[PDB]
Amino acid sequence: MAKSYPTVSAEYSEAVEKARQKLRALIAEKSCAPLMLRLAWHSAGTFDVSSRTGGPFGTMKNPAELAHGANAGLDIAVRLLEPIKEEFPILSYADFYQLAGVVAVEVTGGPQIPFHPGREDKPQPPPEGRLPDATKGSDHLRQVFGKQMGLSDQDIVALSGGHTLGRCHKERSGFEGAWTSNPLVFDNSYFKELLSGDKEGLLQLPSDKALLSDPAFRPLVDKYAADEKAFFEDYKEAHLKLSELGFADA
Ligand code: HEM
Ligand SMILES: O=C1O[C@H]([C@@H](O)CO)C(O)=C1O
Ligand SMILES: O=C1O[C@H]([C@@H](O)CO)C(O)=C1O
Ligand SMILES: O=C1O[C@H]([C@@H](O)CO)C(O)=C1O
Ligand SMILES: O=C1O[C@H]([C@@H](O)CO)C(O)=C1O
Ligand code: NA
Repeated sequence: MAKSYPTVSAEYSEAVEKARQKLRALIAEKSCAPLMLRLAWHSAGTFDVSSRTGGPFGTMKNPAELAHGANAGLDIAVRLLEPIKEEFPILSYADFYQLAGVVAVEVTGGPQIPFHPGREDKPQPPPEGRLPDATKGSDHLRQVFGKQMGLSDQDIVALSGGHTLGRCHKERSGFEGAWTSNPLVFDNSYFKELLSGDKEGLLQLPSDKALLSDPAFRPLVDKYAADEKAFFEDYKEAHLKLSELGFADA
């Protein structure tokens, strides 16, 4: 009841469904689900509830936001998706990039995240610096996810599980390596790798390790490592909330 979703035309809804089908095909065919999940996350995760600036409002199309250090490489994602976007002029970029994130999770075997259309493309990007710093710990995670975005500790741990997809690149973030042995498979393996400690061929960031040492995050890591169904349920709820920050609030 925290949300009141806007009415969109039948043509808008038809475009969402046709774009979803094109995205499912392209993301599977080009093996780019991890980059697309990262695109959706960096689009949404800049929301600050205190000023209601940032969030999933299409601003990753803006070159000034693509130039933020944290967004290195997302210009590739924007360009890869533009041929599909050109076929759907009615859709906002805001909706389109969140739809791409939902599809990325689907095509890699993850849960079905509900999608509600109607986000506006806002003219101003957020200021640089809202997204979490990979070198910091649990206090910082709570400031970014909790105080800025308004998300819970459960949401922090579940969303960190998105690192089951993809890898770090030395030219993008400067970190290098995959968290899991199956970077195109959406499962609970990130939490299992965290619990087993570091191992050759896989990466863990300090921000990932902060989940193990924090007394509230650690029981969630344990739960998700043991119970993929519980992980998928909590991930679905958290991703839905993330994708709608600042959007359709009652
Ligand atoms: C919890 C705090 C987080 C931190 C510190 C963090 C940090 C990072 C860093 C440093 C990279 C590497 C970028 C590159 O070099 O290509 C990355 C990639 C990635 N992030 Fe996270 N991230 C966080 C949360 C999230 C969330 C909430 C999601 C989605 C639910 C997410 C999804 C991804 C994915 C899928 C990739 C791989 C991209 C690819 O392979 O191209 N991350 N993240
Ligand atoms: O997830 C990703 O997809 C592309 C490429 O690997 C496949 O298109 C890319 O550069 C990513 O980081
Ligand atoms: O501020 C930043 O955000 C990303 C990542 O830590 C959050 O996803 C990163 O590489 C930074 O420079
Ligand atoms: O296609 C392009 O790639 C470079 C840059 O994004 C590479 O990182 C850029 O300026 C182009 O327009
Ligand atoms: O190794 C670790 O990294 C985080 C934090 O120190 C990062 O700043 C932490 O809780 C771990 O035990
Ligand atoms: Na994986």
